[PDB]
Amino acid sequence: ASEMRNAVVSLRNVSLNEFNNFLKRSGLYNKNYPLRGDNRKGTFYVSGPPVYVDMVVNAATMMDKQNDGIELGRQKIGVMRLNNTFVGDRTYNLRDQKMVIPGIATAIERLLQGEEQPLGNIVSMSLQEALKQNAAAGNIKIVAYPDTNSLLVKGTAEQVHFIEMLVKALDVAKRHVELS
Amino acid sequence: LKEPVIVSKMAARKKITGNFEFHDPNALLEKLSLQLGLIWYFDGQAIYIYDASEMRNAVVSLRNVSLNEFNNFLKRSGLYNKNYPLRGDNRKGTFYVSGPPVYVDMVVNAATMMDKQNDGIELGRQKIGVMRLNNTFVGDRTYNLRDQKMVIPGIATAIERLLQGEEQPLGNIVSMSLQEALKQNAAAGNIKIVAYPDTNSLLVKGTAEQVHFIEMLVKALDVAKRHVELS
Amino acid sequence: GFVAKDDSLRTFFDAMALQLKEPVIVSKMAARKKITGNFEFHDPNALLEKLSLQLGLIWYFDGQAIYIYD
Repeated sequence: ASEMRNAVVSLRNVSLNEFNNFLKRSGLYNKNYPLRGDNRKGTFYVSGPPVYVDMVVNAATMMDKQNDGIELGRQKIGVMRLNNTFVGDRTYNLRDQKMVIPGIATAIERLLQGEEQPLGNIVSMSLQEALKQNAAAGNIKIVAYPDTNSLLVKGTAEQVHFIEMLVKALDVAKRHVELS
Repeated sequence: LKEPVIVSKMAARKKITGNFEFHDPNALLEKLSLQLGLIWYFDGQAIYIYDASEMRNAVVSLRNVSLNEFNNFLKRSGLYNKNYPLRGDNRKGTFYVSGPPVYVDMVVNAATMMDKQNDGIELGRQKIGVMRLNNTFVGDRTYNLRDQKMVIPGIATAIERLLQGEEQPLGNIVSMSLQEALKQNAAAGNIKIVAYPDTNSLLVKGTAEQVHFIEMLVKALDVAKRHVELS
Repeated sequence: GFVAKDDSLRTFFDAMALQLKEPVIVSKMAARKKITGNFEFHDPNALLEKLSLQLGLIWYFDGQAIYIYD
């Protein structure tokens, strides 16, 4: 009993509750000696016999090197049909000035240029979530597509939801003005 | 007790005389800090009883976690010794450690592992704002008045070159304390505005107060123009 | 209260830890000398302001412990 060791081991790609259910399936979990967790911290704390102490230290190192090769991001493709305007840049050859009008897919294309950052809230599993709400805004890529008057967007599974909140609040139905 | 008890070399040295019933091993040790002069720590599955003269200290910096953010972490963990609280400082990103050398050295490794997690997590949440203008057009207009080719810059070209470069935040228009101070430390150069003509509207982006804040500017910059007629 | 009569400071400053919930830790030079006098344990913080006028020691209370040095 006097030979009990301690250990402080960081855990990169596994959550604290993700790690605890791993030992239940393994059969190596000593229910008499639980591991001591911390909800907003990616570590755990070890107490017990020096075989079981040194075994779980090598466990967290081998679990984290596995999930470094596994990539978490699942890009999905969304298709929005516009309703109140065309797509693509239009030019008006009005013979006094060559004016250009950029479309949807050119405006917010150069808006999100570069900018390693995530994007927020439009105004007119905690590490498992925080690492997919840490996706780059520059990884959005939008291509116009005329013969269905539709857009092609791509992103991680909330920001393809999230720019479609923008484009729904940006194509209002235009109004007619007549002249005399 | 079902949980075993582990003592040190100095803790197993002395003796004792008195009535000490084993009906509550946790409440007995609070009296044994008043009788034997020892310190103790119950992590949840064992008791670590060490010498009182072996108490260590520690000064550990804490980068991406606040002082009240760190304190509620130990409440959820079950490792928090309410008998030995940690000593905080409201405008300082550290904390101070006192107790047994297991519990002292455990929380030193705790703050190092919590700060390396939140370095990968990025705090900034850019949002996109859409302002419809009311009293002027958008985009640069040119007047081909055949005596001089004059140019008139729009909204989105004027304050575009105004905020060029300039790693700095922006202030107050004149006509959780570290959690806030690191998002009021966003660069003014990261604003990017693109004009958008066929709704006569702007597209702006920024962190969640400066997209509020340049819209205070553009609301005070497009006044309705007045008519002058000539004879 | 309690009256000290030529006892060592090792047991005397441990007697403060016998009364106060916060333990008392002294150094090697602080546990060397002795004391004689009436020093009641009713206020361990106010007793040490008198013990800088009797024993010639310094002390610091961080909030959870007392560090009494030379």
